Amino acid sequence: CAVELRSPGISRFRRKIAKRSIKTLEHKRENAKE
Repeated sequence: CAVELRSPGISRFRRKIAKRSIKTLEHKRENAKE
């Protein structure tokens, strides 16, 4: 069933997890020579 079309349960939990993975990816891609 629908969960109010928003429900900040897993969304508000997974959004922070993604933020941590993106910052580490940029620090290794942009900071590299090529």
